[PDB]
Amino acid sequence: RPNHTIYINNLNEKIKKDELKKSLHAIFSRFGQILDILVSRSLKMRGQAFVIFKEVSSATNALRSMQGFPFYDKPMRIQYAKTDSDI
RNA sequence: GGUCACGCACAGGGCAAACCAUUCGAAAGAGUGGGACGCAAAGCCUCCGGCCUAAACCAUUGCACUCCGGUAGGUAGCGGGGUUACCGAUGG
Ligand SMILES: [Mg+2]
Repeated sequence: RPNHTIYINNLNEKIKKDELKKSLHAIFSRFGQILDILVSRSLKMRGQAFVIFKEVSSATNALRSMQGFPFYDKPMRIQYAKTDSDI
């Protein structure tokens, strides 16, 4: 079930792609080193985020420690990634 | 000569990329002035495709690692297509 990547859900879609990544990096980096943050604003990708960690353990902490956390007046919905491409 | 093509020139020369200044714009970008990388339609039109922007509105709770909702705006110097047009290689 666990994964290097965490699937953040229910995000404010009004945030600019640049700020969104930036803020997510500014909030999740305290859990572990981040490879890259995948954010896209297409109809299929809106309000969603993929945060890829070096270590699954750091992804595990980030999920458990910050599930529900209000972010741009909206509660984050963190769950594990189903499948993970890249490293 | 007219027309339909064509560009190896000729003559008048035309336009003006990047960058800078300034204006408008949420932005992409455009206007104007300076400036020239190039352009035989780099004149003009967003009909078809591509690409860029996403402030408002509409819709979307969506598992990606080609890239993508509508609506709107932009690019005609991204192609196609439409339309107009100067010169005329003893030119075809
Ligand atoms: Mg011609």
